[PDB]
Amino acid sequence: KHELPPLPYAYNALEPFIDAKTLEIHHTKHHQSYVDKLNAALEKYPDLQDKTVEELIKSLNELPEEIRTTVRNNAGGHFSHTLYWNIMNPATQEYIPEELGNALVETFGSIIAFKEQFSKAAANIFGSGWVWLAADANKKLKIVSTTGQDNPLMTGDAPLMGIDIWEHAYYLHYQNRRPEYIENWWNVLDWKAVEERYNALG
Amino acid sequence: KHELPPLPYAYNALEPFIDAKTLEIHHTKHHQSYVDKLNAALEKYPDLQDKTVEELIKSLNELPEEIRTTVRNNAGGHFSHTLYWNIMNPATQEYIPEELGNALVETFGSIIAFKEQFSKAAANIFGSGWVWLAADANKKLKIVSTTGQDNPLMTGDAPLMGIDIWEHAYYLHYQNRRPEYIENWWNVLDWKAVEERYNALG
Ligand SMILES: [Mn+2]
Ligand SMILES: [Mn+2]
Repeated sequence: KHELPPLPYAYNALEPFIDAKTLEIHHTKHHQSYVDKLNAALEKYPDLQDKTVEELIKSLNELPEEIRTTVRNNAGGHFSHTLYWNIMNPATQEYIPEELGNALVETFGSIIAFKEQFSKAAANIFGSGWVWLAADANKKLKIVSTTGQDNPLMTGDAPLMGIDIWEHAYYLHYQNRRPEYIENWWNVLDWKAVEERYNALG
Repeated sequence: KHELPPLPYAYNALEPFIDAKTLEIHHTKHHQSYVDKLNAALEKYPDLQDKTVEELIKSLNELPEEIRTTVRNNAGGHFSHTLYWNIMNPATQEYIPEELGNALVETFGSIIAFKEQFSKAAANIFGSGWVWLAADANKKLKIVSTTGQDNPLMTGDAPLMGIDIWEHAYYLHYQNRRPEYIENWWNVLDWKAVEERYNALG
């Protein structure tokens, strides 16, 4: 009963920053698999089908042991990819909303300093994982590195943006040149969507 | 002082099972990086510069905390890739030497049962990792799954063979179709090399 949403844009809409073939496989193979695996697990325990993926992630320890790992990885995967697609947009004029821009400046010193810290954390991921910008219960911002499809919901924070550092996110166009992928990704980040998330925390 | 070993074969020698471009990048970029990073980690510790990769892995808990993780990952990476190249060869008629064949049959029931259990473990890796055939001190065999560049040396076992399940190992030719890469990899496995290692355990 969870469904894979259509992308908010065509599979070739993030060219040349992300290649169409990748965006299509990433969505229709990798993300689809997380949804299908999550659904298979939840079909065994159908009262969980009524939970949001966020509720599942935040209550892993309460789920049946049989499916706990499958749910961590696949709800985590579903959540994380959903956010990734929704914070990207066909390459658009740089405009960082005031509230978010000011908070980044206050926290990291400048926008450039934030981008540098974030880029460096992403370049330093070992194996498969993610780098996030997250806000804690009091809206303080941090950069978080995670493994697998783990995400900041698990540590009680609100993810605002994340970059996928799994090799499938970049290998077809960039191969081992992960820094090139990271640098290019900034061109499709939708600051307005990141701002919407931050703003909602009120 | 740690050096990248040459491949025992041409970059196109495992075609069509492993693509030349992959073998070239996998070796000259990924494996090279593990060597360069291990060397960089050891630069400040001339006493450690004399240790084998194997000695480093077997002693990680005794290494300086400053470098421990980097040594685990990069010594592990150097060890793991060295073994991977050396247990592959241009595809030839499958001949499994008697001693190893017999041990596989005694342990798993049949060669095909072993190949099934091994392939299943490889298909089930979440994120970046390896699957190994390993022997204990008594030449008892087991299949081991690891994360990152971890390897059976770390649990006091002798790795005989391992398949790289990091996405960089297969994404250019197979993309998300990891099972296709796994199935194909059997065609380039050098059972003579695996048997050499097993035989050495005496
Ligand atoms: Mn992904
Ligand atoms: Mn590798």
